[PDB]
Amino acid sequence: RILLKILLTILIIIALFIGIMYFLSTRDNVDELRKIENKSSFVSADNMPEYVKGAFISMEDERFYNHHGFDLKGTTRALFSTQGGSTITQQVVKNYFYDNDRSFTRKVKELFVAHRVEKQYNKNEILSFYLNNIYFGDNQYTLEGAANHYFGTTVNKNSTTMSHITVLQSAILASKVNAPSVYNINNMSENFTQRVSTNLEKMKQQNYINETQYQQAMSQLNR
Ligand SMILES: [Mg+2]
Repeated sequence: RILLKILLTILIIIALFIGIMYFLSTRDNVDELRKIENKSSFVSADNMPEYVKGAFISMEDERFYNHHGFDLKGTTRALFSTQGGSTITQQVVKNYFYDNDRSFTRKVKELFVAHRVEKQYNKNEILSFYLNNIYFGDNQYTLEGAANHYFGTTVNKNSTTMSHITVLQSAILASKVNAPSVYNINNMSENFTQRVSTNLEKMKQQNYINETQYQQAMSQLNR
């Protein structure tokens, strides 16, 4: 009975470690996320055109609405298995709280917190937290701030005061979020335009846009 007393002491130390991690993640109070809706330029996802929401979903988390914070498939491909690996929920937790570090223990507590926001918030609210708290360069942390700043367009579908964000622009912004900081929307390199091209194929292949919109976007991309 030697191999069971060691398999046990190990199985418990991990469960003990995992238990502590929970308490560390607690909290980390997800109620805090509502503070994002106070931003001067906050626009909720439900008030954005569908291709805009889809520029981000197809690029970052194509099964966004299906999961409960953790995407197994996307996280296996992501496990250094030759567009991952964090779900939009995980990125929301990372951006709001762990604005600083990226350690293994932070990655485990990040999982606990993510589960908690999925529990507390609906998918639309979570998508709104995401789009309103990511870095798009030039000190822009909101999609609308970004859209205004780079293009002078808006992402509020209801808006009538400002021109509407194009398919290309939605794809530039979505591509920028996890692009290397070197990618500069003010002066796009070939690697950047290649990246958005991919974002566009995905939008088309997932039917957030049709062939026509896509071709028009690609065309605009190449001037
Ligand atoms: Mg994941």
